Amino acid sequence: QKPYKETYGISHITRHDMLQIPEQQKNEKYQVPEFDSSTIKNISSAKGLDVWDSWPLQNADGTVANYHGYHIVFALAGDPKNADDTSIYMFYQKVGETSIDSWKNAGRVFKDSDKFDANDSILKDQTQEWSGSATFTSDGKIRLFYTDFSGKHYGKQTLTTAQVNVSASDSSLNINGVEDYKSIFDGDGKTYQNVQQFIDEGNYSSGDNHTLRDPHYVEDKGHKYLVFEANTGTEDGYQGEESLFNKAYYGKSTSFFRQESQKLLQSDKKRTAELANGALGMIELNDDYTLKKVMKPLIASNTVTDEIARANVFKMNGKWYLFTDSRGSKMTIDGITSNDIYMLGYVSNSLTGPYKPLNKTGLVLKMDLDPNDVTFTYSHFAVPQAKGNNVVITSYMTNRGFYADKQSTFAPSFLLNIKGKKTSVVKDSILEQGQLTVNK
Repeated sequence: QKPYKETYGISHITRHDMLQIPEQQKNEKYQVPEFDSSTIKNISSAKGLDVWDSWPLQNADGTVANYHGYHIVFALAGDPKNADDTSIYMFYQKVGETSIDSWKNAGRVFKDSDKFDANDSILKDQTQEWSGSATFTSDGKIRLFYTDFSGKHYGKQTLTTAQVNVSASDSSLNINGVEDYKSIFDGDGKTYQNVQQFIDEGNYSSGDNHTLRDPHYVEDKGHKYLVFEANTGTEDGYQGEESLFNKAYYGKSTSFFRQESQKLLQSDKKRTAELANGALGMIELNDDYTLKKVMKPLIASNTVTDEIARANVFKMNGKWYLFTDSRGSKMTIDGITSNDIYMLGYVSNSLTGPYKPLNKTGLVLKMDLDPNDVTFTYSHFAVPQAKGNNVVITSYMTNRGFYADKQSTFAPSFLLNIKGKKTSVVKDSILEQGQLTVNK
């Protein structure tokens, strides 16, 4: 194949930038701080469940919502013995509280019968509930977005919404049920890969990794959007052999492209690279949360990786910040190892871009602890704050199903300082397990 250059009008996580990270990540400014294992507790209200990917009920701008005097956190949870047992639970605390012990368990958001009652063809085939976001509407409603995963249809993932009906009293929150429970998006083939395209490759035995998940709600000028993990489609730079010859995915220069592409083509990562077409996608929603417009991706990770997760975007002090998590074990970059796990980050003057890398390369957080380490954290997420130069990094701690006595739990939160196009972890800024705000 002849070399070409095509950006598809979107931004790109380039090979050149990623290659800088292994030396850069030695700087403590970009490192998840070490945590103290003897302070770490299980979520007492979750009663022997693993509790992993979690997200706060947020206002439209991403700040933490106050629901009738409570903060609310949605989280994936299930039986540590069963890797395919995943549903969304709703935890809550009185505003002002900070201890992990303050988190009460309202139980599952959904009943098993809800997917059938929804009169929704895709939803009735769901087997697991995976990650997303939740916004607190202007009329006082809890509006959930999440990923409908279908195990029996080759891992189809569908962006899905529901309103969660919750009664509030002085002592408790109670889930009464849901409504407006519906599929919104399952890809379109041209902009974002769909499940049929995954099946076309031979599904799981192909080595391809199909994603359409982790929907994150955000507004700008009263328009409603989801930004989500996806993969590219046929018209915005698809996976394939020809993709490795696109200079846009390399960056730097033609000299770098020639050197790096010939190495990649000669390596045991050629096939992985060819399949790698991760994207942070975007759609606009209507005022009833249905699909208005499929929009071009904010960024893609062709050749680098097929998996950029926990999409997140918000405005802070006049700039827009875009984040995603990614595992070193699924990347194709010399010097990035299987221990390495990142939060990457990008900045724009506008919500819809273009986005350039934070800290020159995209690196914001690095976490490289052994999977066996009790203090291992994952699914890092920046929670914006009402004011100031800090956001709060939440994550889950402890790998699923690893220890009988220590379940996946809320990690100790910490602070990340953001100014202009640079970030740094705030020295000794470790907060309580699962703490969402600086203010108390």
